[PDB]
Amino acid sequence: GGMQADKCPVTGATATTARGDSVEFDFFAAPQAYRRVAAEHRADGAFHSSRGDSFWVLSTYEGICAAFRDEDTFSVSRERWIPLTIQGRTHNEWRRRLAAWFTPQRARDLTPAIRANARRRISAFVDRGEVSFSDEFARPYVLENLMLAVGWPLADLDHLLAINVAMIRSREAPDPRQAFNAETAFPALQEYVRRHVARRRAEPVEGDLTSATFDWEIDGTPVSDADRESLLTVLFLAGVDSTVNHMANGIQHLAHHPGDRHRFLRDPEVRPAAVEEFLRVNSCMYPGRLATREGAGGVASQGDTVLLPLALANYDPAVFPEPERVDFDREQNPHIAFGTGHHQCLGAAYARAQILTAWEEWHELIPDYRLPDPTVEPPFLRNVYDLRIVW
Ligand code: HEC
Repeated sequence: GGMQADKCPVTGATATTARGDSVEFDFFAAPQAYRRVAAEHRADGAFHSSRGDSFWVLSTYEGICAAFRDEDTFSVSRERWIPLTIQGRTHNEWRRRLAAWFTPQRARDLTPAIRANARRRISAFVDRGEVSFSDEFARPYVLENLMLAVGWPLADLDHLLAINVAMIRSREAPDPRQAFNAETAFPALQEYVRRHVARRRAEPVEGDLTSATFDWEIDGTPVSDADRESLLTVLFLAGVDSTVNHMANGIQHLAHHPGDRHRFLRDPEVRPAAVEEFLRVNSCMYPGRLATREGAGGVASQGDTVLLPLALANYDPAVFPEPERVDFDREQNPHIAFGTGHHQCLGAAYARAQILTAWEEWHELIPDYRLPDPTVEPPFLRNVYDLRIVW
């Protein structure tokens, strides 16, 4: 019968296959769970989940970066979302058209507005001594900033906020008093986007992103309404929650760790580096890719789904020594909280400006604050949560 199946017949070379059984791993898990499962099961840079359709999970910084940077091997095809699912020359064309609206210089141009927004909002609840940080401050703050950058009329903020919240709460028990719910939130967004395209088509506006797309060409022809609506939908879906939840996880840490709060308070020059360290620490996205050939990443088969969890890349101890430590003075922080390769976040400079500015204005008006029940170990904030801060 068989012997030494470990060894290639005839030549006898030892198989270099990744060493592990599949696990029944749920991709909808928290970063701490990704890291625990990875620690127990990763073999040669990956582990495999048999759950559902099944998928590979890469587990090293080097491997995850390499996959992000090799679109031919790790495809973004899924279903058409501009620009997330576009590749190659056409994707670069979309990014070229979009670039001017999201440059570092434009983020700086918008920072006085962002700052006025934060200061206005925080000043309005400083007398209360408490706030639900994300529901009442961070989410409408971030959405207001997004609407300013993309050109959605600010009179529509309450509407778009209600859609956003209905999406976040889509797995909660239904609330029959709500005008938007799990089933209607996305169609409501699509209808809003269609109305917005019609508004700007009837009356184009200088410096308005939607109005500019009417003159855009891609692949040598005018942009279609379908692609225009897709793009606007993606900007809404992409441009709020990750920023909000990075803001909330960072402020929750400072509320619980007086030494780090005092550093942030007394040392303005460290604040940009602190934002980058929190971006590393609180990363939780797991972008997926489709393996286009056998042996992708050395483990995947053609047609396999491969996840690239930032919670693993940004905690790789070969790159980030003592990775669980929040260290504002961390000497080497090449984190990929915004991804890497061609699809690297369009909004990274804007998100950085929003987070830093909000925390700056927060500490000007609320220098000292805490969590209300300090007998609870503060959880990682994601999905539906309520971050109460008191002062
Ligand atoms: C101003 C809008 C905007 C904001 C704000 C924003 N994003 Fe993005 N992000 C995008 C868009 C649009 C893309 C898709 C880019 C592409 O596919 O070429 C993207 C892509 C990404 C990707 C790459 C996904 C992949 O499949 O490769 C990551 C990671 C990411 N964003 C993380 C973040 C994080 C973390 C934050 C907040 C700290 C954030 N983004 C804030 C618009 C935004």
